[PDB]
Amino acid sequence: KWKFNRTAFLHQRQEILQHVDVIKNFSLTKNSVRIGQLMHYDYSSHKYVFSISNNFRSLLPDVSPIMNKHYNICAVVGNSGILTGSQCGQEIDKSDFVFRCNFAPTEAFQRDVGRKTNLTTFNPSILEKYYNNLLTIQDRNNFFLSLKKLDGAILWIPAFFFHTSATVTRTLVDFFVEHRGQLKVQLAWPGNIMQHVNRYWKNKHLSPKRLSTGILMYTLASAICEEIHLYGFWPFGFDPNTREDLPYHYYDKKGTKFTTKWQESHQLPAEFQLLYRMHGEGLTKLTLSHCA
Amino acid sequence: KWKFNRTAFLHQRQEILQHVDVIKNFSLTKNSVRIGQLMHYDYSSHKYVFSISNNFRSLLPDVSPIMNKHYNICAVVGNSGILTGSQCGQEIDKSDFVFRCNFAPTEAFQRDVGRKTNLTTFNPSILEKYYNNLLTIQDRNNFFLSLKKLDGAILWIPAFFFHTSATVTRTLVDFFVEHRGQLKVQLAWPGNIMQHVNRYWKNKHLSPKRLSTGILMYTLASAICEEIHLYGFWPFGFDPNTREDLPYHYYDKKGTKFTTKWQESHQLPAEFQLLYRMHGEGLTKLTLSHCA
Ligand SMILES: *[C@@H]1O[C@H](CO)[C@@H](O[C@@H]2O[C@H](CO)[C@@H](O[C@@H]3O[C@H](CO)[C@@H](O)[C@H](O)[C@@H]3O)[C@H](O)[C@H]2NC(C)=O)[C@H](O)[C@H]1NC(C)=O
Ligand SMILES: *[C@@H]1O[C@H](CO[C@@H]2O[C@@H](C)[C@@H](O)[C@@H](O)[C@@H]2O)[C@@H](O[C@@H]2O[C@H](CO)[C@@H](O)[C@H](O)[C@H]2NC(C)=O)[C@H](O)[C@H]1NC(C)=O
Ligand SMILES: CC(=O)Nc1cccc([C@@H](OP(=O)(O)OC[C@H]2O[C@@H](n3ccc(N)nc3=O)[C@H](O)[C@@H]2O)P(=O)(O)O)c1
Ligand SMILES: CC(=O)Nc1cccc([C@@H](OP(=O)(O)OC[C@H]2O[C@@H](n3ccc(N)nc3=O)[C@H](O)[C@@H]2O)P(=O)(O)O)c1
Ligand SMILES: *[C@@H]1O[C@H](CO)[C@@H](O[C@@H]2O[C@H](CO)[C@@H](O)[C@H](O)[C@H]2NC(C)=O)[C@H](O)[C@H]1NC(C)=O
Ligand SMILES: *[C@@H]1O[C@H](CO)[C@@H](O[C@@H]2O[C@H](CO)[C@@H](O)[C@H](O)[C@H]2NC(C)=O)[C@H](O)[C@H]1NC(C)=O
Ligand SMILES: *[C@@H]1O[C@H](CO)[C@@H](O[C@@H]2O[C@H](CO)[C@@H](O)[C@H](O)[C@H]2NC(C)=O)[C@H](O)[C@H]1NC(C)=O
Ligand SMILES: *[C@@H]1O[C@H](CO)[C@@H](O[C@@H]2O[C@H](CO)[C@@H](O)[C@H](O)[C@H]2NC(C)=O)[C@H](O)[C@H]1NC(C)=O
Ligand SMILES: *[C@@H]1O[C@H](CO)[C@@H](O)[C@H](O)[C@H]1NC(C)=O
Ligand SMILES: *[C@@H]1O[C@H](CO)[C@@H](O)[C@H](O)[C@H]1NC(C)=O
Repeated sequence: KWKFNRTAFLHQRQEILQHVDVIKNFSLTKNSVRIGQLMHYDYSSHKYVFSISNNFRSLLPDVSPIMNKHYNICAVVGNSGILTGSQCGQEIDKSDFVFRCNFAPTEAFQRDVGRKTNLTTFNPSILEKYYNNLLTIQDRNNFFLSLKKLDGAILWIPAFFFHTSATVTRTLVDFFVEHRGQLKVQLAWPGNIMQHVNRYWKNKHLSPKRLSTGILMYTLASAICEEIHLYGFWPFGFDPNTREDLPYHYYDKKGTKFTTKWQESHQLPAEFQLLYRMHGEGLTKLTLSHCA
Repeated sequence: KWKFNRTAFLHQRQEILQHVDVIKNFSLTKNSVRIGQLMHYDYSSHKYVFSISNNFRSLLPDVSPIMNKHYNICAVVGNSGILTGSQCGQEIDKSDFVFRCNFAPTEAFQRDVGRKTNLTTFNPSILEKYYNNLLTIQDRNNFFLSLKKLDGAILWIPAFFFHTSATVTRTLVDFFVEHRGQLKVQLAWPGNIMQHVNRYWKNKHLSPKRLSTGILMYTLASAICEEIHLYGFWPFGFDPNTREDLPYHYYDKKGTKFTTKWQESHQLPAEFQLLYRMHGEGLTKLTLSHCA
């Protein structure tokens, strides 16, 4: 049914590149920050600051981790409940490169979402919510194991979007410095990039207070992928094909009720409408049904 | 009326020294920890750990700051509301060396508590209560100025008593590293010393889960002071003479003062009884009334 239009996608890549230097915005590098430099937060009041320490700078890459990288078929996997029972795991894992959002689980869900991960995003407040601020030996060990499972994947850590990241970023930084060289995980640390990313999408008549992680991933992916297939983008409470109730997230327990006010800060429906148009124009393949 | 018994005090000093190496226990030093060493907490479950970083080690003194120090008259100033209207400021400031507790304010209270400070203690959670975790420029500036007012005094920071210190300690460390050489404050960082300090006081029929900061100060002071005068030790909500309501702290008097189970922390009444016996034996002078 769906047919890729390579030319139109590459024109979209060029248009994104005119508004966002993706290669650079992908991560701060050692030489782009000074020790003692005060960072601000893209989505918090300007009064919030974070001072760049020696240790933080030592975790930055020397060069963009996506410089001169090229992947043919990319999967960007959002977190919609539409993936549950899709059996898309195998097809996602055939991709050259898979992006995942917010350290999403794969273990109990591989048949549907895959086990391949080449990048996953990581808001530092994950440490507070799921790893008890790395306070105990067992917390530390659980986090270490989760990192080890990523192998050489990129962990894309946006520490300068929300001021609530500030204290937990120091804990994260200390852990990584303490374990330097023990893990193959490639760290990436984007800076204040949402002002640049928002410019491309304002032109496409999309102006939320906040763009979603999913669409941020598409934006990055545009620069390094030749063809992008989207999974788990479907911000609605029902299945499009069956009409049955659907959870918001694929990892939600069965029967969990789609939450209306979960997504009041986002404009996922407007994002989705725009991706859906893009699907129709052959720019990207939006998957909304079970895979083969 | 009160008369110092030098002989009995010297016998107390010698006894304390046989159970606690005060000079060593006063502070961890650079060479007494390794980078990557896991610290445990004296008053928390053993599962809680804190990994010693490069930066933390860099804030440790090379040698115990009290090594070979000897002061004649020391004042140890607890934080009781009994100091309010005592006019003990001048008498406290005549001491050769003054110890204060938990970074207690002196500016608005000098007539009663003095302006002299040679050491003050600092639970790191002070940053969370009074300096908003150093999240803004104004918070950072306030904390800096409070530090600058200490001049070359010792800031005695027990980061390894309560696991709840862990995350704020990283904030504190980052601030001090960031501002290295800008302040004259001498940092001291005691480690796991409460097991040793408790041994002397167990023999004196005092066995709380936790000895108070005030009595810990007495213990330290015994090694470096010829004579110790106590002020602001009075763990009761009432004036000793009138029985009228008294604030728990001299600085936290007027205002909608949240009243909780602050008493359940410490066995302060038993400490106070013991200090009161000691006063009677001429070991130390416990002041419970106006100075002028
Ligand atoms: C994210 O990417 C944006 C661009 O999409 C980065 O901003 C751009 O940074 C470049 C430097 O790499 C600026 O180039 C400069 O052009 C000016 C003319 O205005 C010239 O005077 C300079 O010599 C330099 O060549 C460019 O102005 C700037 N664009 C915008 C819109 O600000 C931004 O730094 C990236 N941020 C991160 C954190 O990677
Ligand atoms: C990069 O991928 C293109 C597209 O591949 C097809 O679509 C993918 C999503 C996936 O389903 C692939 O298995 C498909 O082949 C490749 O172009 C195709 O090459 C094949 C095999 O050599 C050829 O027979 C097809 O007709 C081509 N299809 C299209 C639509 O052009 C391309 O070769 C890939 N390049 C590299 C170096 O990996
Ligand atoms: C309370 C709260 O966390 N809200 C909230 C609301 C919407 C999205 C998100 C985060 O995204 P996640 O739910 O982890 O989902 C990953 C991505 O998947 C997409 N998504 C998710 C669920 C869904 N039913 N349909 C979708 O399209 C969307 O593009 C989203 O960014 P964010 O974006 O980091 O902020 C968080
Ligand atoms: C929830 C909480 O913090 N509780 C709590 C309860 C009692 C004391 C303290 C702390 O002491 P502060 O109140 O800062 O006072 C400093 C010292 O002064 C003494 N003190 C204080 C008030 C008072 N009314 N009588 C006293 O004898 C006591 O020896 C105490 O250790 P800590 O001890 O760091 O733990 C804290
Ligand atoms: C791929 O997409 C491009 C761009 O949207 C298509 O090229 C356009 O074709 C229409 C035909 O109505 C013309 O009006 C435009 O002027 C063309 N624009 C450009 C920039 O070329 C192209 O037809 C699409 N390809 C397929 C195979 O459907
Ligand atoms: C993308 O990530 C996956 C891991 O999820 C990488 O695939 C693994 O590659 C190693 C080393 O060759 C194999 O031994 C594993 O069996 C592969 N795992 C899976 C799940 O397929 C893959 O190489 C990465 N791709 C990149 C960086 O292009
Ligand atoms: C506090 O002082 C005590 C001595 O009063 C030290 O305890 C000694 O520690 C060593 C090894 O670290 C043991 O082999 C000795 O047997 C210990 N003596 C006693 C009486 O237990 C203690 O190390 C000091 N701690 C700190 C952090 O300074
Ligand atoms: C104890 O601390 C006080 C400061 O609180 C020291 O006294 C200051 O000494 C300086 C420099 O000699 C004078 O200019 C100040 O006027 C003094 N201030 C006050 C308030 O007295 C004192 O020297 C310290 N004592 C010891 C023994 O270290
Ligand atoms: C000093 O204290 C000792 C020890 O308890 C005692 O023998 C001596 O009489 C005391 N001196 C006085 C009260 O002057
Ligand atoms: C200790 O202080 C007292 C009280 O002022 C004083 O008389 C005595 O000489 C002092 N001892 C010294 C300085 O050695």
